[PDB]
Amino acid sequence: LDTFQGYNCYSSALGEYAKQKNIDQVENIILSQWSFFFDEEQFYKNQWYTGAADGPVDVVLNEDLRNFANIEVLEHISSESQAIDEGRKVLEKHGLQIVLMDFYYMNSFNWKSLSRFNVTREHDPHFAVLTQINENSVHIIDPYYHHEENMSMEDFIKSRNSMTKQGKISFNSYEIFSNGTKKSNIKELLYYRFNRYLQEKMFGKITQFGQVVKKQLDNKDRKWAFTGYNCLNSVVYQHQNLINLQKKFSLEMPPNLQELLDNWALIRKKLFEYYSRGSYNTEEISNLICKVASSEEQFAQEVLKVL
Ligand SMILES: *C(=O)c1ccc(O)cc1
Repeated sequence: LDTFQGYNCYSSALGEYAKQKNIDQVENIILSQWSFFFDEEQFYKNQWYTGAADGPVDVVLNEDLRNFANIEVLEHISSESQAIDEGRKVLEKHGLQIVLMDFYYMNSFNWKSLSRFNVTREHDPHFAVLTQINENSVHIIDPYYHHEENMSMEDFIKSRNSMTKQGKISFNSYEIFSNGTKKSNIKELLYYRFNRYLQEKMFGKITQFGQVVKKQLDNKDRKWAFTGYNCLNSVVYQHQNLINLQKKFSLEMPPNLQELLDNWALIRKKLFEYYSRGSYNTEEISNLICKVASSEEQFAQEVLKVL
């Protein structure tokens, strides 16, 4: 499909809703995001431990949407008995419902395409955009993976009432709401993000990620490398969104933005290879991560200087 990518599952869902219904401000606020996190506790619990944002809900993006656009993303919780009639009302009023779903039931990505035939099924929260309720099925978009599908009513209800690795889903839905949308200018969105990235030392979390990778040389369980590969797609997507913003709005950027994107892509390639090819190159991967930390810090300072 030609869906809004955003930079993560949550932002893809909000942006796809905003794109379809030409809701102002949402897309530009998502596409200007500049963030990195690292959670060492999540690393050792096999949760999505790095990349743009903790999840599944990007609470930082919710704050940016409130503060810049006066846009609230309201969490709704429902029950098995009420959830579908709630959906019918939402589809009549708004045409789309953003729902939290256990990815275990979504087909979305084909790992056999990348020669990974033994991908373990995992109970992991994800987002879908519900477009249609039938008597025994629903139609959903996964905008993050540019995928749409018909799901059985049984599988849809199961997926929305699942205990996952990152919490209990109870028919959670997300409403984009405003009392009165506020306008922002593209340089204002970027200055705020790049200053916050430096003030909160987000480049430091890249270095922390690097330091933990160095310490996995004897870890027989390489799942962390696969999890890391998936988590860092959000960073590649932010780099691509900033290049796109630069072209669209004729912005002055530091000259090494595509180089940095290429650096993150190589880290992702090396983690995927480490996961599956049995190599002993934790030090090589750690070194690349610790280098990109330094380049990203200098990049953020250069954005503030030249923008
Ligand atoms: C997004 O929420 C998401 C969740 C899980 C996988 O595997 C991929 C994407």
